[PDB]
Amino acid sequence: LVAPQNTFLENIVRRSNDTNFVLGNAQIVDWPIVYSNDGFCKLSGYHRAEVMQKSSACSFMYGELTDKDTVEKVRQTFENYEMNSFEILMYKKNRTPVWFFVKIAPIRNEQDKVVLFLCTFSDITAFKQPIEDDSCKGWGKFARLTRALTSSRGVLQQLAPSVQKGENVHKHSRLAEVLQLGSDILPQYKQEAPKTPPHIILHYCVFKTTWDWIILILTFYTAILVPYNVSFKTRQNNVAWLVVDSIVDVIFLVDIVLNFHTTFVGPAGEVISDPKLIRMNYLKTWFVIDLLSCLPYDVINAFENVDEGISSLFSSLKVVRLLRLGRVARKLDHYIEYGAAVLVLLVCVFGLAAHWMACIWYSIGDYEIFDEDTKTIRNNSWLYQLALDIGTPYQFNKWEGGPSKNSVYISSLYFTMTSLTSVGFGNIAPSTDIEKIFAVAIMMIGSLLYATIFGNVTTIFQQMYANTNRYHEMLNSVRDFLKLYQVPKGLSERVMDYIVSTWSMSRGIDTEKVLQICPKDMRADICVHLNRKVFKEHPAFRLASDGCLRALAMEFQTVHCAPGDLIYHAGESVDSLCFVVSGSLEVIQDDEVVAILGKGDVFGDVFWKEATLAQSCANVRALTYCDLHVIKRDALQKVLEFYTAFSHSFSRNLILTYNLRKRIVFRKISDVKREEEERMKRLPPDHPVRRLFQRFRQQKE
Amino acid sequence: LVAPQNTFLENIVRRSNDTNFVLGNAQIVDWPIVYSNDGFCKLSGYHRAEVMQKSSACSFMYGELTDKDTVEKVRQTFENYEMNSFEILMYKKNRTPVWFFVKIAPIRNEQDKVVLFLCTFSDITAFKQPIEDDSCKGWGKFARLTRALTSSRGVLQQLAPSVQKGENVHKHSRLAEVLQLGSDILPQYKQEAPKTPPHIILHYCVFKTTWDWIILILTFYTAILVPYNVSFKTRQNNVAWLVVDSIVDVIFLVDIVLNFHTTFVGPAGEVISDPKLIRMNYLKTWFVIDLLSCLPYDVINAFENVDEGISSLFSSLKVVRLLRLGRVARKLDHYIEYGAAVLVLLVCVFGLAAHWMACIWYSIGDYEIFDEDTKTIRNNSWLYQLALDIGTPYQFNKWEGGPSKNSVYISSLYFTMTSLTSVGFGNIAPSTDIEKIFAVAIMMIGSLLYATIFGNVTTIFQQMYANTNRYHEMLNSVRDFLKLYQVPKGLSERVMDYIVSTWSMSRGIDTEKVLQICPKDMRADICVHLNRKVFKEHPAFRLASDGCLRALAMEFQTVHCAPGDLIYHAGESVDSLCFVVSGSLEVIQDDEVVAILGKGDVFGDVFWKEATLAQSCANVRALTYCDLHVIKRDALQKVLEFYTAFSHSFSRNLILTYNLRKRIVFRKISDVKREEEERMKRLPPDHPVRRLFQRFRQQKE
Repeated sequence: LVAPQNTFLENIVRRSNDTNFVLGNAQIVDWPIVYSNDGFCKLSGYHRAEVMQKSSACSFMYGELTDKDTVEKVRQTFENYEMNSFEILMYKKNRTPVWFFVKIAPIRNEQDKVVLFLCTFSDITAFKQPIEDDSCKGWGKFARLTRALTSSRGVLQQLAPSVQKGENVHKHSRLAEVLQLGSDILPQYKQEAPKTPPHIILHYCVFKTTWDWIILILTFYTAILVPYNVSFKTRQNNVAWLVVDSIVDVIFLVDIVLNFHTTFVGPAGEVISDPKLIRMNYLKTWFVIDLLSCLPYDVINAFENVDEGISSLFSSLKVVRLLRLGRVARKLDHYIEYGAAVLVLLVCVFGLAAHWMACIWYSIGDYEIFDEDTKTIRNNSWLYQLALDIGTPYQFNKWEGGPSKNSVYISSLYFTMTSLTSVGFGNIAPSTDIEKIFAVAIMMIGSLLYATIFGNVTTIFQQMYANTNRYHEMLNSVRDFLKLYQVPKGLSERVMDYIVSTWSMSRGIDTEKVLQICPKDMRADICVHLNRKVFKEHPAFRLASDGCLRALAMEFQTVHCAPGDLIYHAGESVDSLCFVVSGSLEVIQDDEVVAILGKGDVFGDVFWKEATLAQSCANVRALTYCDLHVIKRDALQKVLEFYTAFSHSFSRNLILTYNLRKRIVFRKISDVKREEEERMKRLPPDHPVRRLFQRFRQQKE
Repeated sequence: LVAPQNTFLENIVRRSNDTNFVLGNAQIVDWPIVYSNDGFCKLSGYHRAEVMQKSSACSFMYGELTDKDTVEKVRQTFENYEMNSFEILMYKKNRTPVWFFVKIAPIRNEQDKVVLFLCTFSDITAFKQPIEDDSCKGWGKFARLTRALTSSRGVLQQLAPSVQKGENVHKHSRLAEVLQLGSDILPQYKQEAPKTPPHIILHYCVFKTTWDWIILILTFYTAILVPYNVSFKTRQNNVAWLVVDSIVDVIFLVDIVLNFHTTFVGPAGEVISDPKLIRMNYLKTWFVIDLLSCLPYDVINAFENVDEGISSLFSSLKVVRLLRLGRVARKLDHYIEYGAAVLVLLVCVFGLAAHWMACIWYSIGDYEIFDEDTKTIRNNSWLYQLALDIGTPYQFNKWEGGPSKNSVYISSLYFTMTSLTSVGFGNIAPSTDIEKIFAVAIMMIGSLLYATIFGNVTTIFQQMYANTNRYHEMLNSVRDFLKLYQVPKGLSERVMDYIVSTWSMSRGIDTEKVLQICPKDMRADICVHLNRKVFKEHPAFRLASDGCLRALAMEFQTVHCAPGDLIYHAGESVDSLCFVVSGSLEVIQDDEVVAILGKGDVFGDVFWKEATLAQSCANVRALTYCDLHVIKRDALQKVLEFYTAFSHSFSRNLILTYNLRKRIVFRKISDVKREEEERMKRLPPDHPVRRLFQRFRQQKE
């Protein structure tokens, strides 16, 4: 976990080595000071807050003895961007003059430009011509001046009292640290990556990734071949296996050496790349184990024809080559997390265990069958029962070969395989004490490993089907509720269809939760992108600043309306401007069509001007699958009143397509025709309606 | 579950035994009264509220007959801290004089000091010289005085009327209870631990813990050896087993005895340590069972050579030694909770059941094989089939020994093992009716136990992988959302990287939930520790009291910002002071660097002075992995206005590094150079811009 980060301050403070620095801007008139340091504030007496936003020429610290020639030099060097180091008397808060040495070194940028200046400071007050302005005593002023040069008097020039005429080297010693700032100028105020130290290969590189698989394949091959070779009485009539063994040893030794020069993930951190402790970590962790596993003890003895005693006993222990599984033990944490890879690992270890146990079974049978000097055939042993069953039984003149190795290995593997899988055909079965003990052990191991496999498979299935079961349960609950509360089909069908359709599109994701997971800036940018369709299109938003745009994108809400669904029923309070972005809607007023809205149109009421709620005067109905972007009145009013400059143009530029509060008046053709027909066929006691007419006239007046 | 608690009040009220006491302070002038009692208030007529904060010399209760000599005695004893008991006439609310006896006994402290006084009270009005001030009648006053001495007239001195001249012992009887207060003075007002009663060993001690494992090992050994010994016709040719059996019996009897003197966890409480019922609990729970299991019935009969009839029948029942599993039945609740220990327990019980069933199988075979007086060999039995298969078949001259016990036991164990593991090689198989019935039983038991093992393994795997599956599901949901809503890669990469990185560091812990779980004081202290980095460092907080410090630590929030993430975009409302504690940030104004912030710097606006919101005038961008401590404006204003004294120094001491509301003005070198170049190359109808200039001048005026 590493990101491209600007390492300006860290590198500069590490490389300063008990010095002081002030950063200045390079592209502004008079070069305002952009940063100061604790050492600078301590030496000058000026606080960082009161020294910020000051000219980098340090004119704020000038006085009587400052030289116009020095002013010219600093100005010309600043305007020329050249490395230089001056010494000029400077003035602190109390105006008391003290000698001073300076050095200026601007730093470039990755885009081939100069952005930041850097002026360093040094004190030579105790090692220059003594100058005083107003002090109680000359020696007192000298002591005061000397008390400020602790950095110079320290280990930087601690050998000065022990020697004489050291001024010829004190300046060089002081400037040596300052000249190192070019090393910290290498990032050049840019997103410099964490470059690795030389002769170290990152462990997430392509080469390392493709090497790990080869090392795993080779360790698998050696784990398979070692017990077979050690137990099945195989001969060395085939030389090429020795050559392949030698190449295997070479590859493993090369990997062992390469494990020194490779970064590793630190348990107490994230990434460690320090060669002074990487090698120590590897050596203390696994180097001894891998080296002892990676040496062919018998190879040298066989090549040199050593004595058949202690040397042969040492050589015969090549079973120790099996512990090469340290590589797999290391690697298994890379892919142990996957649900579906643990099953493959378990199947592979099942097969490997089957091979090992079959090899042990042959070893037991071969140790058992003969009776050594007793010359008894021991017809009890399975290795004789199989020789009788399969054909070519034993005979003597020396004893015959009986079964061949090719069939013997397959038979042993079949027996171990049936024992592990717990099928148990039993045509080959243990018969003596040692075989029976081994049988008890093998049944126990097989039962446990089978339990592990079954557990893993059940976990995979359950974690696969949990989500579908949850969805089905929710649907069943909704159906049961709707059946219980006697809701008719005309609404039940719509509810079930809406639930099914919304699940089909939204899948198992919650937009609110996804938004809340991310931080604030990510939330802002995601919302701005989601409402880009309205923002870029509608002309009323073309004069929006970043802050108001984000504050509006936070509140804008997207609503999907299916055809047939009403949005604003007649008489409902209207409190939300809504921009149509897709599909089309219509407005119905007194069971008639009075306007039709399409893409890029907004309908509602002018909230910031009306400042009151009104009843909706017409119904709005969906026609096609539309997308709406509604915004509540309160949030819009708050944002608009916060951004007065934005409002002064928003009010002028936003014109509503249809205003819901206002309603139109009109007459019907059928109504006027009926009125004319009635008039074609055309009160003294009408006191109540006379009073009604008088009241209506008074109200209209 | 016991904690170090001060048992002052509980012990003193238990030991008072129907008396009264008033606690007084020992390190304050005039010794204000720190606590009173119901008995004291009832007898004196003064309420606790109106008697608190009064001199411990009881001068508030003095009157005419109080003696200056008694005042001198009480003062000198109080200043000398000495045990003493006086009697002096005291005055109640109605001023009526009544005789009184007092005793003062200060109590020390664990730090070798005196902190609390203790003055006891007693009434001797009815047993002293009668004194009256103003009463209706002498006998009436006598009755009134006698009516107040019920505590003395009770069982404390109930034998006084039955005897004469009892005043010589009444004082001793009254003082005996008061003198016991030294026992309650033992805690000395300190965190006294709940010391155990003598001759009782706590059951969570090291000795008990290390003894439990030994008793479990020995019960396992006896459970393994008992059925083998009882069934396999083993002989006593090896004496040492009898000695080991004797030592086993001694150890178990010692454990049985030791179970009397050991505290046990009470089901209806937490810890019970009362010896008068601990022994009863053990006896009613398991003592009879353990004692009957822990006696070698046959040992005494064998040693004494008892008759081979009823005594031998009694002795032959040593199978009853098997019920020693009561210890494991008790103990299994200690380690039943662990998920990974139930598997080991199940494997052990599997092995033990296998051994038991193999022993039963041998018993059945040996009972079956021979036909008793019929002399029939019964070639059907497995114990003859095995003797034919393995070699050395039976022969007669008496009948031959056939197979040896060493092979017979292994064969029986192998048969039971295959039956239980459900492998079923079948080279040894039941052949008669009894064997077939036992086979049906053994298959059923094996199937059920195998089911239990598989269930346990599946539960372990699922509970191991649930968390990883949940994390993967959440990541997949976020990826699916981002794919659905067409967000570009430039934002998708950042979102996915943020989620992965935040999970990597935070693991599966929610800071808000962890905070909410704990109580209020723990929450406050945890928050104070979490913000210690700012609190101890920033000088503006060096004058903070406990209440304001906690009220600020409750609202301070920690924010981790990755490099490249913006915090305050230009034009956004600024409402939060934020202290930088690690890394470094920069402020960008008009695409330029104007200030740089490091460790121990704060940027925002002076809320308590401005009392209004302002638009941010510059962008702030992260450079390195930084930690921010932001605080909202409302909470800070509320706390500051609550703590006026704290505010009067906070405003003076807090100086902002960069003020976002304030914005600096400047010119660019390129801009001024271009302006000069344009000027080097250098209106009557300009009425609109003349009007613009006039309006600008009017606005500036």
